[PDB]
Amino acid sequence: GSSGSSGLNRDSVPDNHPTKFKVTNVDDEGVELGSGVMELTQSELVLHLHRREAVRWPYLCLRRYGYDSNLFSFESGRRCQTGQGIFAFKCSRAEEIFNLLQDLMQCNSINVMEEPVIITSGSSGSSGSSGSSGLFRLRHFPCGNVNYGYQQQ
Repeated sequence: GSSGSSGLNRDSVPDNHPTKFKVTNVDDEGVELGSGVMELTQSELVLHLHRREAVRWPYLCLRRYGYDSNLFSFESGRRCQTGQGIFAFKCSRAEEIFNLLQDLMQCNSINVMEEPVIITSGSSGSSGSSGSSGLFRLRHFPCGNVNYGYQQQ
């Protein structure tokens, strides 16, 4: 357990920005694929990339989301531009993305209460190959913390 220090800075975007967050998308081995800037509005989750158009996920289509000490991950439903999948990104500020995410989705007028955690079952095994385009979809959830979004019968 030790404190770091910034060796240099030479860019207009700060290291402590409260709404933009520097992110790097990863595979199931944690290998860095491509860089981007994550954005979190009072309307939805947003992700700015290169000349390829920006990627967006409404908070009502986030069934579950989580984080680790250097990693941010979430599950997006079958109603968004990337299709259904688990999407994961490296970030040293991942805890602030997770806290900001749950804050902006609870700012909407929604009923919510306390309930016990129930054992989640797996699947009998499934596989395939590359279909539609987008960011890397994980087969499993990589973060040890999990928190749940919108809920209805």
